[PDB]
Amino acid sequence: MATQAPTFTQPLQSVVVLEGSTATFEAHISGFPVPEVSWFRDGQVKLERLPGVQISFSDGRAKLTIPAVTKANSGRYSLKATNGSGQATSTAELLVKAETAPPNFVQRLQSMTVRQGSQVRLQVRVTGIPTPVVKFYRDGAEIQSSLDFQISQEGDLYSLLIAEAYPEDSGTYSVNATNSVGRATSTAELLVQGE
Repeated sequence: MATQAPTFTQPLQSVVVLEGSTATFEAHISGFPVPEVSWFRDGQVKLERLPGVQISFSDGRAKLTIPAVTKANSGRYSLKATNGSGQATSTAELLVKAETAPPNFVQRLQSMTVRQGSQVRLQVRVTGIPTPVVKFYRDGAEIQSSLDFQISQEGDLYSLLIAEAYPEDSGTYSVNATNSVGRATSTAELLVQGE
């Protein structure tokens, strides 16, 4: 209701972002009348002139997102909010790193002896940048995920859940994790006893 120069309630913060991911910047702006906002890269380059960006603004929340980020997106990013009483600027740097790491089993496949009808969970925890591809095998054959053999991922934790184990399920289970910079394999034996 009373006039007041623009200000950033939440400013931009510099961030390091992994190659290929989506970088996002968000700010909260106040001011009356409602400030007009413009995004810039490297000082003088109007951001809406560069391809592959999404800029939105509503109710004093300004958001810039850059999907599929690459090293060419690194630079200094600025948000300018302006009305008749003044003009405010928030600036942050975006640095895009590769940061590659080959696949690593922080939790290895674990050998197990269970009884028939038991439910058995075969878990690994796998790190890696780019995120590795994780596949489960029994005796060298890839396991197709089904309701009885259910492969799932939660974070870096990958689980094969055998709904009810029978002797026919015994064998050497293995997990392969591969990304663009390395490979890793964990093997284990599963034995399920009969009658």
